[PDB]
Amino acid sequence: ITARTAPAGGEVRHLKMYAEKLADGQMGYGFEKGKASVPGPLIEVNEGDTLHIEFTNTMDVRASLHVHGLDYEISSDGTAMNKSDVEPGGTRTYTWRTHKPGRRDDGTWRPGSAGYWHYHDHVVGTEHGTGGIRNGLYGPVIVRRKGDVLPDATHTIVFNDMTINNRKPHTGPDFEATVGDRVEIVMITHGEYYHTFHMHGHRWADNRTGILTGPDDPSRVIDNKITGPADSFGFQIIAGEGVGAGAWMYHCHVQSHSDMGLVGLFLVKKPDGTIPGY
Amino acid sequence: ITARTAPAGGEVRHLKMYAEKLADGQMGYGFEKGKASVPGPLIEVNEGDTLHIEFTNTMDVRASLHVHGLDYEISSDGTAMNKSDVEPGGTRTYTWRTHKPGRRDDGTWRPGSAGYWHYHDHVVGTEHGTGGIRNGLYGPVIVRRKGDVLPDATHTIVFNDMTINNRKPHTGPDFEATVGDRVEIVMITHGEYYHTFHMHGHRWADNRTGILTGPDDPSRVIDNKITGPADSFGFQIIAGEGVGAGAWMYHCHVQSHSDMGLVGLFLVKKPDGTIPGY
Amino acid sequence: ITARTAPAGGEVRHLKMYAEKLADGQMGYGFEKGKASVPGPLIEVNEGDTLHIEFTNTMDVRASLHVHGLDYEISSDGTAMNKSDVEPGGTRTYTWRTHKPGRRDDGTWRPGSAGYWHYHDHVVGTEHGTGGIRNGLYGPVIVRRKGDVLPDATHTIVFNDMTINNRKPHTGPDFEATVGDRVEIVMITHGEYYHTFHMHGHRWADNRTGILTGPDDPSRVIDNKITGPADSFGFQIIAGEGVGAGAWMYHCHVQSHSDMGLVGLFLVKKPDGTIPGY
Ligand SMILES: [Cu+2]
Ligand SMILES: [Cu+2]
Ligand SMILES: [Cu+2]
Ligand SMILES: [Cu+2]
Ligand SMILES: [Cu+2]
Ligand SMILES: [Cu+2]
Ligand SMILES: [Cu+2]
Ligand SMILES: [Cu+2]
Ligand SMILES: [Cu+2]
Ligand SMILES: [Cu+2]
Ligand SMILES: [Cu+2]
Ligand SMILES: [Cu+2]
Ligand SMILES: [O-]
Ligand SMILES: [O-]
Ligand SMILES: [O-]
Repeated sequence: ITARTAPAGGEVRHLKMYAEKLADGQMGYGFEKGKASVPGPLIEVNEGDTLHIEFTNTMDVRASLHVHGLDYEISSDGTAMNKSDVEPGGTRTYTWRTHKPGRRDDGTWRPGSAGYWHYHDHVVGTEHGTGGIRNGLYGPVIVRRKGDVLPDATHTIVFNDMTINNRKPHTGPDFEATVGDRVEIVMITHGEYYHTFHMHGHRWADNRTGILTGPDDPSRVIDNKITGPADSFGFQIIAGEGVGAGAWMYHCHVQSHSDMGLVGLFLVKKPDGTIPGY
Repeated sequence: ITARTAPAGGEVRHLKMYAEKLADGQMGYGFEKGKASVPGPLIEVNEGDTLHIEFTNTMDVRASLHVHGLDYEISSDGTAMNKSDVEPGGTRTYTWRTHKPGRRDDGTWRPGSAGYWHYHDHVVGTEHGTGGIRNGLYGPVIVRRKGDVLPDATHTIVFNDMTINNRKPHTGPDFEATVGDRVEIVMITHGEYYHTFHMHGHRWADNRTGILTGPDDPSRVIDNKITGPADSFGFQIIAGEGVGAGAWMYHCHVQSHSDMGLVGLFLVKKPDGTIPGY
Repeated sequence: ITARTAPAGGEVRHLKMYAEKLADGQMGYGFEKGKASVPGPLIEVNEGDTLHIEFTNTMDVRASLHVHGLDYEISSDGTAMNKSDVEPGGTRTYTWRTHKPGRRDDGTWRPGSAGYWHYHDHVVGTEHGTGGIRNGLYGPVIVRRKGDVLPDATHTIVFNDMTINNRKPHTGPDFEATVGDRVEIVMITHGEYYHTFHMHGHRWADNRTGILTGPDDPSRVIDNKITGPADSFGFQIIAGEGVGAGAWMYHCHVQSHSDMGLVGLFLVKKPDGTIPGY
């Protein structure tokens, strides 16, 4: 492999995070006060890393941080039941741990933490974060395994109820790339409804990484994946591989969803920066 | 492997089953008159076993037994069309067969019967058992392959429309375990609606067993799975592995579903029987 | 393997297709004027083949051809945005390409085009073909990999909203086979709703081909699969394997869907042409 690959993990990382009410009434996570985003900032670690997150809730209501897939003690559950939420103006240190796969004492295989995961609130609105998730308190988490292929760029697409990344319908978001770029997509679904994520002119493997192991990987190759609330998957593609440059549509394939504007553009540019037709 | 493993099948097993109307208007299967349950009793066999079920319908309406995955002749279809239902007060002997995987005469690979399956009624209410399934006429079936890891306990979680195991919302059910227990979950969905099964602090493999074959198994590791009517899957987890004891929530992640009480507790106790915080 | 297997691809194939308004108001694809069908004709190629489709839109509204999975340039996108639709009475030549899997220059594995895909309209009614898909402008595409097992017959089952193959509910369609036949099913879903495809007495692998690679294939074996709009999968079964002849039901397992008539019959006949009971 002549491409960049993820190293071995084991580092102890520290992070500061805030929950902010936005001017339009939404709620977002951020690494800096005044720089929150919906979806929240991407967190990327390696198998074996430990992450300490000093989380500060700047809003006037209780908020929390809850993560999927990664190892965390009950004190970092992010739920009101386990007293793991954060009071208004408060600060709490969450700890997320990751581990590598390996054989157990009984001989069974313990799975690793690697995967395309996500984090979100769990106490805003209801005891399951229905209000916080609706307001935009969600973000992606990537846990890499040693040797995983590293992309050129990563984009996060969240189907939150009837929006993409809490945006107004018919407003994208759109992304750009050049023919040959290794583009990574993190695909998260939240809210009430099922969806189907579809991409024109591109396909991926329905497995952990979206890439086939090799000639023996039996995982199916798809361009349409059904998703429900709290589903998260990801993949890597070569922009324009075997199809060339163009304005390549991605959208939900539930007919009324795409009709109502749950559509975006994957703009794959020629080496001279042009998109065929435009 | 120093853990208990499933032996080779081939035994001819006999079983007696009843369909009972319950005092509250529900309908349940049972191995003994007056001891019906919703969900019905678990049936567990090994690949190659044959199961003869003497089924007695004690109710005042026609009922039947229909199974997924296992081998059965058209006489054991459990449908009115094939005259395989049971009249009120009647008794009928169903036969379920299982087989091991192997190579066919043409060289192709024939799949085995192993998996996490389920049984349910097919004639109460409608010709597809809509009334019987709603009333609680469903239960799990496990078919083990030789060498499959055996658990310490098995729990069945059924998303039947807007209930868990036909229970009133906000009433669980809850389960208990100790840190280190090998807990098996059988997850069945019935009715009208899609769902997403989610577990806090625990994850499994999205394959036949929920366990990874080894370092080569490309199956994805998840903690959130979308399900539809008649879907059935299962997995095994080590209670508290890498996360410790605590009141670990399992729930549907469709936001209104968890808000309306489709939540339960996986109580993982410390060696001294305590749950952190309680 | 003593069964028929797919050869190596690489041929350049030519095809003529029409879009026709039908007398009942539906819309169908066809290889001949006056011989359109819903679902449209099956297109079957091998990995490496190139397909040139001379498509003629005979209807009074704009129509197009859009394919999943296969390689196509932006000029064959089939969308109004990319000026790839066809005017009333017009003719346009689409090009679909396929490729074999292989190792990239960076050492990564490029997936092949093989799979169970489908084609449909993208501009009738809305800019996503909501009207054309509803009217019946959809059909299956099979891309075979060298060595793939060839079936005795292929049947296409499309869950288009609340219909099977745009048929009136309670009208099938039904299929026939003989015990031992190698039957292939192409299963496509379109429209607004999720479904679950279920088959009595038969099961398949949830992978690319529906067949297990061998003793090492970890893919799950199922008889119930959830599907959403634009999902496409397929499989092969031996008719009556381990279960014998009979009228074997296939249906959606969403309870109201089967109750409303989204049911069909897989009639597996004895060597003398009889179905047990009839
Ligand atoms: Cu939760
Ligand atoms: Cu959608
Ligand atoms: Cu498409
Ligand atoms: Cu969650
Ligand atoms: Cu049925
Ligand atoms: Cu639910
Ligand atoms: Cu969670
Ligand atoms: Cu069923
Ligand atoms: Cu499209
Ligand atoms: Cu359906
Ligand atoms: Cu069935
Ligand atoms: Cu499409
Ligand atoms: O959650
Ligand atoms: O069924
Ligand atoms: O599409």
